[PDB]
Amino acid sequence: GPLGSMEDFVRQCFNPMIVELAEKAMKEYGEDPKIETNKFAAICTHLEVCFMYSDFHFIDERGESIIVESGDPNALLKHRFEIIEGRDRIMAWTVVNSICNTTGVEKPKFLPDLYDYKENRFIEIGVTRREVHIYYLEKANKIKSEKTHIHIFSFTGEEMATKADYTLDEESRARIKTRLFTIRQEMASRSLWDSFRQSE
Ligand SMILES: Oc1cc(-c2ccc(-c3nnn[nH]3)cc2)c(-c2ccc(F)cc2)nc1O
Ligand SMILES: [Mg+2]
Ligand SMILES: [Mn+2]
Ligand SMILES: [Mn+2]
Repeated sequence: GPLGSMEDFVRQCFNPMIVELAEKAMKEYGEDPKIETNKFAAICTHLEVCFMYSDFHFIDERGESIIVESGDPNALLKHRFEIIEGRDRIMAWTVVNSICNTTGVEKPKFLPDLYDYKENRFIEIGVTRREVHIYYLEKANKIKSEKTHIHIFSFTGEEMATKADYTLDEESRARIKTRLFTIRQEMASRSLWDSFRQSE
């Protein structure tokens, strides 16, 4: 088949909000989404996973954890997760500081991806083109001491998470894996996959 551009793929297969947040992040770190395209695509994927991870997850009127698949449910419900990823450094740390002061949880040394109000812990999400058991150790060895929960997804369906605690129901994580599988397959059809995979 003909080789497509990764730029084209990213803008077509991710929602404009994801793309825009990704572009801003790269710029913030001084990179151009039109040159570092595999990095661009990786950042978009990781962002979407972060969003899908928090999607449809609230804490109910009684203070337990529920699932609502519409936007029409009750405005008294609080989102179970805070989303840290996607914010610029200043705002990201502002949110982390607010969380840390309210709940009294310890301040992480690096920006995490999410905060879980039910479990009362920060979460580091990862998405790897390599073996999850390996990527996990890389992430695990950076955070040093740990209250931060780590959850790794791959494009082939494997997961690994701290202490075998996977946080979410099977159905939610199946959604994420399906999306990753769909991303991988579509890249393959544009002959973008093999290059993307080797670039990590
Ligand atoms: O787990 C995370 C990973 C990334 C990240 C790091 C490296 C790449 C990459 N380099 N080369 N090819 N891909 C992609 C994603 C990030 C992250 C998000 C936005 C950025 F601007 C930079 C890193 N956050 C995270 O939380
Ligand atoms: Mg970041
Ligand atoms: Mn992050
Ligand atoms: Mn992450």
